[PDB]
Amino acid sequence: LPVGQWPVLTGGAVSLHSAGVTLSTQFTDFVSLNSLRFRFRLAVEEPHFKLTRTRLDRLYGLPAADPNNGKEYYEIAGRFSLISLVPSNDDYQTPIA
Amino acid sequence: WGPGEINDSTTVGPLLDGPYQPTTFNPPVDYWMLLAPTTPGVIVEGTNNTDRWLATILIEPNVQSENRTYTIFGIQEQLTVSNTSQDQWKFIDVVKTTANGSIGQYGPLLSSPKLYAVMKHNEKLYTYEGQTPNATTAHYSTTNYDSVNMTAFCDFYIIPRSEESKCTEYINNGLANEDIVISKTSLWKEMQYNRDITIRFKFANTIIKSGGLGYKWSEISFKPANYQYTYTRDGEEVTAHTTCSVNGMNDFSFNGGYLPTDFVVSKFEVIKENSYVYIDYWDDSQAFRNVVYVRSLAANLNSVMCTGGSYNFSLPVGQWPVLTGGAVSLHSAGVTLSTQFTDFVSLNSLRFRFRLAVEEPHFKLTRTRLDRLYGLPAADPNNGKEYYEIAGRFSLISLVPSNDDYQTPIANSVTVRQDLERQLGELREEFNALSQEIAMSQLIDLALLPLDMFSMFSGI
Amino acid sequence: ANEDIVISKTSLWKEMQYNRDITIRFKFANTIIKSGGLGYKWSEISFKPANYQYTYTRDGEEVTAHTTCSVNGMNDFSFNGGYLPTDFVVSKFEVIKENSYVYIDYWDDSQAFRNVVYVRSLAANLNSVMCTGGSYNFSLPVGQWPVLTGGAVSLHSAGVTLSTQFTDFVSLNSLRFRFRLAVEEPHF
Amino acid sequence: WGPGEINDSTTVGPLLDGPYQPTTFNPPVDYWMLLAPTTPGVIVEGTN
Repeated sequence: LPVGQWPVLTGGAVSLHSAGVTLSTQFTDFVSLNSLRFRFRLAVEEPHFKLTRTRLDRLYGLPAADPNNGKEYYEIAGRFSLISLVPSNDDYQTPIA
Repeated sequence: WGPGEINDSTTVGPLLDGPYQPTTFNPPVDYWMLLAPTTPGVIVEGTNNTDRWLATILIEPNVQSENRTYTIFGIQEQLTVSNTSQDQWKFIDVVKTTANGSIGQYGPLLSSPKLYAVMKHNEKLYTYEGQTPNATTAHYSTTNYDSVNMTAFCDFYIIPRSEESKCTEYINNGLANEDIVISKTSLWKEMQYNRDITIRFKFANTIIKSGGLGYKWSEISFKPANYQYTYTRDGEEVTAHTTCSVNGMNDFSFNGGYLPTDFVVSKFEVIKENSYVYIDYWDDSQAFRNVVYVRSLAANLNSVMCTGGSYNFSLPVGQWPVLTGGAVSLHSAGVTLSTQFTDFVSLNSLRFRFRLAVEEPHFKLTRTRLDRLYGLPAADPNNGKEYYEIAGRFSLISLVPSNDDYQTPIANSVTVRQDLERQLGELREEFNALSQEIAMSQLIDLALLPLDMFSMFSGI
Repeated sequence: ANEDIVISKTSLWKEMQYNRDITIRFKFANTIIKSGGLGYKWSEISFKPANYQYTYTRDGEEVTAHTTCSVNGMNDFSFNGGYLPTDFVVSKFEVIKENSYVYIDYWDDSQAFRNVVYVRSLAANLNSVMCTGGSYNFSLPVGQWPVLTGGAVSLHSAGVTLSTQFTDFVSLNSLRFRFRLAVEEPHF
Repeated sequence: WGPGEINDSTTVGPLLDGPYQPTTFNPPVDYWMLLAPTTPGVIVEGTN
């Protein structure tokens, strides 16, 4: 703040969980992409948000303060299963794209 | 927030000296001795006693050729009396090597304000010669140059060599009814806090000397002293920018004489119960930050014996006196929170009052005429020692603004989890069990009836 | 030590502005403390906290402010035609200068001045009115007295201070109206 | 309301007013002249 003590927007905790998937179409700086769309639901997590020197405590969710939290990224390690069709005039000569 | 306003005057006349009652002196190093000529005649007799027997003699204008009796060194001698003007006074400089040596007349010296300076630099005596405003410092140079003792008959001023320019000037010319809701209401609540505060305070002074020979001292005064210290508040060192002063002190005056060889203390400080020590911390701590709109405060502290030491004084002639004995004591007293307003904001000033009670011994000053002196000195309140330390508790009862639990989503809560649906197996067993009480006739009747989607679920 | 205790439960407050204009006026008074001499040797010349009680129609509302004025912050001077009891000796004379600070204390039973406990904000629109030096004539054991002439001063906002003295459960209520005083010609 | 306890100093003036250098000064009426001599010889001459 231009004067006085600065507030702290501290905390922030959530969890992302899997609830299905479909297909979508992202965009590249130059091209289109056959992109996959993973849709996720949320869950609150114990460590509260606190709004210091100010009138709110006992909040849960994700604030927009620093969602990167210095964490250069977040990761989800899992498996994905695709049953795809491919056009062949016979039982061989299978394409690759 | 931050140290508030403690109004203070300025040191008055730190380098200014004035008339000196006639006493035997010499031009002090880098200090012109201005004169106050009173009557026509020998004004100043500055003798080297070896080769310089100067006798500067005042001469009235309109007289340019006479033979007059001049009292030089106590002897009446017939001297040629003249002027180089009909409006200015001539100062014929009579130089001799004895009490009646060769009367050497020097000049001319025409000064309308009749002011001149005497000094001696680089083993050479500076004597003004010529007519004002162009009195050039001619040089008298004889063995033992800087040994001119001037026996005085007029009043003498001391002016530094650097202020010689001013000397030249003195040589040249002389000296409605509305109220409307702003914000909707808000809930507040009252809470008291407890803080075992430590107090480590070394109080600083502004010892400053006025003119003379270091013997004159303008303002030997304390000041708002700032430090920063670390106090294990709750076992937790909170840092405090510390500011200190005292107000209400008894302002006295010391006077040993009017010459440049006896004390002239412009304003000395003596303490009684007319004063309070005013003190403040500048920490940044939640319970502190709640100082806003306090209900009350209790500075429950232990009394402290505060004693001071002495100052050592710059005396180019002989040593300087010293203080002996004396004490005062401090007691935590009524807290005073002042709220300064800058156009949208309030500067904090938590002026803390400590009452002072003087106590034995007496503050005895060697080589003095005044008896029964009290009060800690501005000379050396710390004796070179360290800050006074006090461990005492403090109560902080205040009306905090704090929304306890409300004004929040009534669904906002850490979500308890689901209930795990009853497993297949016991489900199988229990449905197999229910087969017992089945009637037949009713079963066939029901089985003839056709149900439907709506008639599937609208019975549970 | 390390303990925190709540005293009272829920309670209500609301924010209120007041934009109300009130005239002010001033005279003063000087403590002429002589020394042990004839009178020419002036020990000290200070100000006596000037206390009156004035009463003013505030939009058809006559309210009496008990007024106490004081001055803190100043540059001091001294003058000495000598240090003997017949030529004039001023060991100290305060000369009003730009660094001069003034405290004004209003005492009002008025609901407004009643209302003022926990100030959220407080400002005062205070113009610079032309006040020059007086014409005081001195009192001496022999002969005549000097005379004062000239020296003007204008008024400037130096802030406002609310102050609470918690000696005990008794709450001494002082409000200090701070004033800077810039200097303008004529010369004094 | 009424107590304003800010007087940043207390003012005291002398009455004995310290020593003097020798000058032809008489005791004013109700102003004693105390003679502190530091040299032998004549101290006071009442001249009329």
